[PDB]
Amino acid sequence: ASVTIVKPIVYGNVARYFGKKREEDGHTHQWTVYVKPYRNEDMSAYVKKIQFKLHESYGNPLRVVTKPPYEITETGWGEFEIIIKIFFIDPNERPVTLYHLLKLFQKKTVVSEFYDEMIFQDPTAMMQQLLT
Repeated sequence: ASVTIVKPIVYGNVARYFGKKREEDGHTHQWTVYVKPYRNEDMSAYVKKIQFKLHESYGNPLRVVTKPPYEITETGWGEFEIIIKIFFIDPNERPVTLYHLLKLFQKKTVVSEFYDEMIFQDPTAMMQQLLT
């Protein structure tokens, strides 16, 4: 590519352990799954929406966030892969797909966070402007 623009991100989840297993639904944790820029920037300048695909056991498993912060807070008992799909304002830009294993146990606070880079190769002039 003649122009390469790299936007570093971090993604993953935090989990907060209840005293013990909740009687009503057996949930043990509140958790937040998220994507955020690696350093201070407003991704919403160039991100259209971020989808979070949860386990089939959630009644509403496809969650969508269009305004920062790009995060979903839920309760649960299970650890499973969440698919994070980042769509851009430029329809010419392929979405970014991330995969994250939700982590609840290592203990009152658990953080599972990873680094990645969204790489834009020869974007349109309009997307290059939004990115820079």
